[PDB]
Amino acid sequence: ASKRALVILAKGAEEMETVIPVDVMRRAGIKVTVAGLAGKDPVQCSRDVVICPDASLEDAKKEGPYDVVVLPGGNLGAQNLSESAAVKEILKEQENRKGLIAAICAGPTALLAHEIGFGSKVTTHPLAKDKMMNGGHYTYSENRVEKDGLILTSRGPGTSFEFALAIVEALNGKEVAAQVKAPLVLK
Amino acid sequence: ASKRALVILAKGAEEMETVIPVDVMRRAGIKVTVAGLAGKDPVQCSRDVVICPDASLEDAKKEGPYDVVVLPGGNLGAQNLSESAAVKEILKEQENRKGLIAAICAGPTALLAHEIGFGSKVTTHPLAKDKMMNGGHYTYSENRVEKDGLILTSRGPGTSFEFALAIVEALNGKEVAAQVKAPLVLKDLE
Repeated sequence: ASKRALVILAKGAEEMETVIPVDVMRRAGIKVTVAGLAGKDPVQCSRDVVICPDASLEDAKKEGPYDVVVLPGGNLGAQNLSESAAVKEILKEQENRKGLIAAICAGPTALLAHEIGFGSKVTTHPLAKDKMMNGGHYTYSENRVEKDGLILTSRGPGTSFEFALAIVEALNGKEVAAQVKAPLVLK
Repeated sequence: ASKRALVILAKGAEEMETVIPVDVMRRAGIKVTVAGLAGKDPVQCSRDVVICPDASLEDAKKEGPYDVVVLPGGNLGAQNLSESAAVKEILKEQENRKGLIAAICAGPTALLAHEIGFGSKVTTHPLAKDKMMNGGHYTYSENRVEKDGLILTSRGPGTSFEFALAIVEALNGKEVAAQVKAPLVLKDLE
């Protein structure tokens, strides 16, 4: 069957960090569900792009399991993910069942907030490093994409293609990632 | 006063080629209007991301002028742009007032369709090259972003950041473009 991705879309999400992985994963044949943290209502992103989610998180939760749960960044987006009990429940479940969790830019700070993946090697945006490392619950990495077991992290809007392709590779293999990447006209 | 950008959003637009330039231009302090070709309703893009436009094109066309008009790609998106008389009028008026026109991926084939900027060095997505240069109305460039006068073109989702930063440099200067670039964590120069 198709692999499945859940992308949790909160108010203030960075729209490039949301759209690049959704689009790239769908190019790979992954069934992606863009789930509104606050319900099915359109979501205002960090630079005011308004994206209409496929479903509420509430509804998407009862439609899994997902091969990957993806947390976009955005200062406000990440704060909102970090404050949600529903997100906590979803990530705890994914981690417990040995499913992939992928977070980009400020997104990984929601992993910290929800006590997810402690002991893992992670990266973040350089501006998020200090918040992420508060408590020494992770080992920090400067890699543009970092994968430590089932915790996959990345640094910024400009690493979003790399992040998304790393997810495709994890789920579908190198050859699929290659087929997807070719037409993207990446450097 | 701030510069203004009109981004014309059609059903089937490539959502990365739409969102990257909107976001990057807004980072630069450009006032960007995402204008829906069909009206004010949300627009389904090529990989099913649904974007709510700020305004209809019919409306935004009345809030001119714009410092840049931006045509995203996407096969179906570019086809809808190519088939619109409203888009033709906008592009004709922009070229006539010596304003920038910026088109990415299959988006430049809309310039061909509307007879815009013939004689320009342009680039497109590799799979759009043949259609763009049928009739010999342009010179082709393999550069990831090309700028020939007021015709600025680029190749694909993977060149969207460079495309958007070129628009920023053309409108707001190299200093602002470098300011906007710094926090993106794009690749270094080496």
